[PDB]
Amino acid sequence: ASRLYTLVLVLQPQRVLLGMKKRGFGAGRWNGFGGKVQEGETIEDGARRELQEESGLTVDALHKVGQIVFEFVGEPELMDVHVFCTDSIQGTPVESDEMRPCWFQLDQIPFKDMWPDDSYWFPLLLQKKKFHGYFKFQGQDTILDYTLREVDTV
Amino acid sequence: ASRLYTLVLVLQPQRVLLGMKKRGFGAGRWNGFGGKVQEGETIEDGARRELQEESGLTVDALHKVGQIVFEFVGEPELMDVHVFCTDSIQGTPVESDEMRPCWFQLDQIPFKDMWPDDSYWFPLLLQKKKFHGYFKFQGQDTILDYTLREVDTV
Ligand SMILES: C[C@H](Oc1cc(-c2cnn(C3CCNCC3)c2)cnc1N)c1c(Cl)ccc(F)c1Cl
Ligand SMILES: C[C@H](Oc1cc(-c2cnn(C3CCNCC3)c2)cnc1N)c1c(Cl)ccc(F)c1Cl
Ligand SMILES: [Cl-]
Ligand SMILES: [Cl-]
Repeated sequence: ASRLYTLVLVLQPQRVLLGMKKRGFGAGRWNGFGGKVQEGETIEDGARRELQEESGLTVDALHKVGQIVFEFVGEPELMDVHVFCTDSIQGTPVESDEMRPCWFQLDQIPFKDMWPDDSYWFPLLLQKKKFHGYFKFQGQDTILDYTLREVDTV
Repeated sequence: ASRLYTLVLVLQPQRVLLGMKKRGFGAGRWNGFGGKVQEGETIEDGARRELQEESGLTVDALHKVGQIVFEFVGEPELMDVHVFCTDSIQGTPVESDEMRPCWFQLDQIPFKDMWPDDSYWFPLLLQKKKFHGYFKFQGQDTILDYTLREVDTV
């Protein structure tokens, strides 16, 4: 009962790219780039595709950095989120009707306007750690319970 | 907002001692031996004392093997349980009005008539692993959420 999603962080030595969702769901928050994985498509290919669609950037190799499972109380489907990082990109970030990308210096990451789980796992990503997490949500703003640990193998 | 408790498992190569609580709280289940720690008493001394009180056995050195925190929904105080093991004891187990001790072969540990958290951490103890756990209970029979991991240092 899990649906695959990807999440991509463009993390460079002094800054990280995030996107402000402008409409529909998740509007108002900063987040990484990603989406659903297609039938017959690899998870990594889906991650590369969604990075382009949402940010305008072209990535070659993506690196696996985490897996997070989200449970939403009252919803049957779990989200199985495969998290990736890259430092090398081509192109410059594109603002669209859906998404407004911006670079953040690492000390200015806007945690108060990001999903609450990011406060837990993003700091691991910044120190080049890999992780497995599980977050149980009630609505969009409340973590009821979670687990998180560093791993050697994603 | 945590209260200290001890829990002692007499674990020998082929068998483990458990006690059937005969009355009051916990009646009807098999469990290890322990209780509250006194003012001015070390946690280990409290563990040794309670092993004698509840089982009739004298232990010298106890070995630290785990820490488990219990939360009961609707109750303010958490239980901070310090878990110990020993293989060497003196005396023979004593049945009292409060407790009926019995030896169990390791393949016959009565998990269905033990507290539900034991199904998670007891197998770690059997393989000489050390652990930190947290269990959130609703009533006596339902684990709502938990975390458990092996540790090098209790
Ligand atoms: C990028 C975003 O990240 C998060 C979303 C959420 C989240 C919270 N609520 N939702 C709802 C749950 C009800 N179904 C629609 C998404 C999604 C929590 N933490 C995140 N890091 C996201 C979204 Cl919108 C949708 C699927 C995802 F896998 C992710 Cl990572
Ligand atoms: C030996 C027993 O072990 C467990 C008790 C419980 C438990 C479940 N409910 N309770 C109630 C909670 C309400 N306050 C009285 C104890 C205790 C769960 N798992 C255990 N392994 C126990 C008891 Cl009765 C009391 C305090 C403890 F620290 C332990 Cl380990
Ligand atoms: Cl995100
Ligand atoms: Cl027990």
